[PDB]
Amino acid sequence: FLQINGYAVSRGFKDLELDTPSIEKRFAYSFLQQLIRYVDEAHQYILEFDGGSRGKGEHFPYEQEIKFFAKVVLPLIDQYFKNHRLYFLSAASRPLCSGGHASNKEKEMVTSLFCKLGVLVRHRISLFGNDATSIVNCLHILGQTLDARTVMKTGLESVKSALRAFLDNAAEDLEKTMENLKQGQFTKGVTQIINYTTVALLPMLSSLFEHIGQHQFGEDLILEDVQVSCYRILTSLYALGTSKSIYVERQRSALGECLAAFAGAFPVAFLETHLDKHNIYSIYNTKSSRERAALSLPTNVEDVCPNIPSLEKLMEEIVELAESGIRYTQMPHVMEVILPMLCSYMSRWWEHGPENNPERAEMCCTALNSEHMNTLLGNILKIIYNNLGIDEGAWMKRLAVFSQPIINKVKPQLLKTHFLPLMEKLKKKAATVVSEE
Repeated sequence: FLQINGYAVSRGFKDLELDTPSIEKRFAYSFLQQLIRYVDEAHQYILEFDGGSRGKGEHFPYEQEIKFFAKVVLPLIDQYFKNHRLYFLSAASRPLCSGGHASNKEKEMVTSLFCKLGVLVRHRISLFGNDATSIVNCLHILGQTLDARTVMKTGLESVKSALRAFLDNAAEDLEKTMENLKQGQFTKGVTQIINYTTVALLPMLSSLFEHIGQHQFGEDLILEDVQVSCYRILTSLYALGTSKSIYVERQRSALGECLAAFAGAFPVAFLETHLDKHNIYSIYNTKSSRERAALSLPTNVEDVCPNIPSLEKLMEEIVELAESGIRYTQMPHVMEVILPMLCSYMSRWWEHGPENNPERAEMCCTALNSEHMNTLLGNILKIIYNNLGIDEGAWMKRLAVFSQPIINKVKPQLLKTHFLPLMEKLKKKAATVVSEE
């Protein structure tokens, strides 16, 4: 009756303002703000329990807070990130074009939480009541949801320093780990530190390297002193797989996976040092000789990494050991780590090879070709042929999934006359029961 009489009733007060310009508009941003807060309280808590752990009293007044953190903050991060993984991976390509662009502030504070969770998990697995594996999975999903390139190209200097230190601390931890295994060959705090290293430190870095690899982007992440830490990491996790020891035998597979991921993630030719002078994007080329004299850098690529041999030499010992057909239990070094090393190397640098880019002649860094991969995969298949009925295991099982990108890369038309070696090595061993590939 009011309407028909003509009086028009509406809302008492129309909108006065709108909160879209604010970056705390996103409940994700606000929740992550509160989250970083509670984790800062957790950090000062863990400093307090580290002070009291050296003290006699192991009783903690903040046990309720410890349980709250571990049972709420730790799993909620994981579930949120595995549910809205695409939201953080918004890389200006507009994924899910309807919406879901994570802000640069969102990503940078996610990276700060990333780093501070790393700092917390550093050497506290004993304090974690068997939930240390849960923190390991948590930082796995953190690394899978990482978006660090945007925040490093545009971000706050504190976030920059945090993201550097996140891998720096792992760098000196692993380094002193290698000095301690070989100095203390004889059979405690150092044992607990090595347990932390093997259980978490290698897998977290491997997850980060896999993230970098399947984004294919991070040639910007690699920066000054980042190459220094990267060569330290390379030589280190390579010497771990090169040396044989009763301690390292158990964790051989983990370090192999980790360094295989590292080879793919690292975007500068780490094995092609003979013609790396042709590269210009190599940050070791970009820093200039002034920065080489200023920083602790040996000024010569050959002295920087002398332990690792040349690519053609390594592949020719691979060829000759394949021809010899030595058993895997005899010397498992190469079959366990070196073959994934190559597989990741070629898989990453195949599109960078001059065969895919006949342009920029004599500006090509890494030299590789289809026949190179064909010979090396022939070596792999002849090795597995030699070790079919010998000692079996799962190392061939995992190197098969590592070599999957190579068999996708190689043309099936080229892998004619190789179809038969594929069905054979499998059809002939009817007496055996193990199945692979």
